Amino acid sequence: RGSHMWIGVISLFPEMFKAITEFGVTGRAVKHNLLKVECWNPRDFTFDKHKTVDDRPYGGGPGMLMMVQPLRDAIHTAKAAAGEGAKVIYLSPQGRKLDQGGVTELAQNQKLILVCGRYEGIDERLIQTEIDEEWSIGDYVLTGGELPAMTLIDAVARFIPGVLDGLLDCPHYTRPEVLEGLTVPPVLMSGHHEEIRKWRLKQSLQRTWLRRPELLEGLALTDEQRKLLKEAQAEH
Amino acid sequence: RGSHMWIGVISLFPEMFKAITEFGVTGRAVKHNLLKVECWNPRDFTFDKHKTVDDRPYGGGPGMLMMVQPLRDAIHTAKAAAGEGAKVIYLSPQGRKLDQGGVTELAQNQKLILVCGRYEGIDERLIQTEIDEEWSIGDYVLTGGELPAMTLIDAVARFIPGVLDGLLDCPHYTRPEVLEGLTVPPVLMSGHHEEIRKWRLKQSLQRTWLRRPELLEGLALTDEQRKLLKEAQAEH
Ligand SMILES: CC(C)(C)c1cccc(C(=O)NCC2(NC(=O)c3cccc4nocc34)CCCC2)c1
Ligand SMILES: CC(C)(C)c1cccc(C(=O)NCC2(NC(=O)c3cccc4nocc34)CCCC2)c1
Repeated sequence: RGSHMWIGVISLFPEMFKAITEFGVTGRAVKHNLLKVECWNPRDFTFDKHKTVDDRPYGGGPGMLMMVQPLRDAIHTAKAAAGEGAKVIYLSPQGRKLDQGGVTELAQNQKLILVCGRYEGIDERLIQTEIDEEWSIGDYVLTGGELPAMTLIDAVARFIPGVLDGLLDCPHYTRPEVLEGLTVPPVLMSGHHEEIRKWRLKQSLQRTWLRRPELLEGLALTDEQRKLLKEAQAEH
Repeated sequence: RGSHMWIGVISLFPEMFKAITEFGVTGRAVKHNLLKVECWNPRDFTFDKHKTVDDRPYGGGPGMLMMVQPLRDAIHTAKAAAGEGAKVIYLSPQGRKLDQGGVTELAQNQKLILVCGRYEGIDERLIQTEIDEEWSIGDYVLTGGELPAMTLIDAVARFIPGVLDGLLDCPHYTRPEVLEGLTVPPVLMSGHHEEIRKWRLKQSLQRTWLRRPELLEGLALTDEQRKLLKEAQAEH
C-alpha cells in the first residue's frame, strides 16, 4: 500500500533474528513482504585486524563496553538505509518499561532501528547523540539486548496491516470434555452463545482483578463490565 | 561437579532456540557442557496424517488453542527425561511477573521444563495437572512463548557455576575522551579510584531513584548508599 513495516537491527549476533524472521507469525509476515528486518553487525564496521568490538571503560573495572566507533557507524549506515524519520531505540535495562500501551505507540512508526547492547552496554554519550528512546522489557539481568529486541518486534508486528482486549484472558478449554477427571464448565458446552459471552467476560475481569489488578487502573469499564466485576468480587 | 543446569523446552518451533544455544554467553555455556537445552515438539506427538497441533475451544470463537494430547505427551516425555524433581513452568501472560528476585528463585532449580504456548494458549486444566508455576516476562501481547522462554533461560544461565547489583547501572563511558563534543566526567579520567567508586555508586542510586524508584522499596540501603542518595536527591 505500502504499509509494510521496516525494522533495522544493530546487533553483534544478527543470526539470532532468524528466530523471528524464519518462524511463526513474524516469519509468515517476512515471507509475505509485510515486514522487513535488516541487520547490521558492528563487527563489520571495525578497522583493526582482529575486528574488536568491546572497549575498556574510563574509570577502570571489569565491565567491558561496546566499542563506540563500530557501533556508531553501524547505526549511521542503518539510518542511511531507513531514510528520513526512523526512530532509533536502545533496548536498555534503564529504559521506559514496555507495556501494551507502549507497544501501540512504537507500532505507529513505519521505520524503527533497534540497537541491541552487549557487555555492560553502550557509552552514555551515544544515547544523547544517536538514541531517540530507551525501552526495557522487564527488570531482570540479561546478557544482551537481542532477545528484548525480538520480543519488541513480535509485539509490534501484530499492528502491521495484513497480519490478521487489554485484560487477561478468561480460562480456555478444548478437547477433551473430561481431562484427567476435570470437566469443562457446563456453560461452554451449553451452546447458548449469550451465556458464554457473559461468562467469558466475567472470568476475564476476575482474573485481571486477582492476578494483575493494575491493568484496571487505566480503564473506564463498560456498564456491563462493572456489573460483572462487582458480582465476581462478591462471589470471591 | 555436576552443577550443569538442564532445561527442557516444549515448543512448536524448537529451531528458534538456536538463538540461545549457538550464540553469545549461553552458546559458550552450551559448548562447555555447563547448560543443556533439550527441545520436544508437540508436532512429533501427534497421530493424525496432518500432524494437527491446534484445536477449537469449547464455547466457539476464532481463538484456537494448543491441542491437548500432543502437548501433554511432549511434557510427559520431557518429565521422563528429567527424572525426579523437575519444575514445569508455563510461560504465560497470566503468570507471576518475572523480576530479578524471581530469576534467582528459578535459578535454584537444577532441572526446569519450559512450556511455550502458541495460538491463544493451552487448556486451563493442563495448568492444574501439569504446570507447577506460571511466569510472565511483561504485560504485552506476543504471538508465542518461545521468546519469553529464551529470555528466562538467558537470565537464569548467569547463576550456573562456571559461567563467569540490583540497582540500575551508573553511566558508562569508553573511548573517545570527547565524542561529538561531549566529554567524559573528569572524575573518571582522574585516576583516583576512591573518588571513582563514590561517584559510580552515587550515580547508580540517582538513576534507580529517578527511573525505577520501586527497586529501592525492597532494600535496606547501606550507610554509604543512604548518604550518597540523600546528597543526590538534594542536588536535583
Ligand atoms: C534493571 C536491573 C535488573 C536492576 C539491571 C541492572 C543492571 C544491569 C542489568 C542488565 O541486565 N544489564 C545487562 C544488559 N541487559 C539488557 O540489555 C536488558 C536487561 C533487561 C531488560 C532489557 N530490555 O532491553 C534490554 C534489557 C544491558 C546491556 C547488555 C545486557 C539489569
Ligand atoms: C497481559 C495482556 C497484555 C493483557 C495480555 C492479555 C491477553 C493475551 C496476551 C497475550 O500476549 N497472549 C498471547 C500469548 N502471549 C504470551 O505467551 C506472553 C505474552 C506476554 C508475556 C509473556 N510471558 O510468557 C508468555 C507471555 C499467550 C499464548 C500465546 C502467546 C496478553
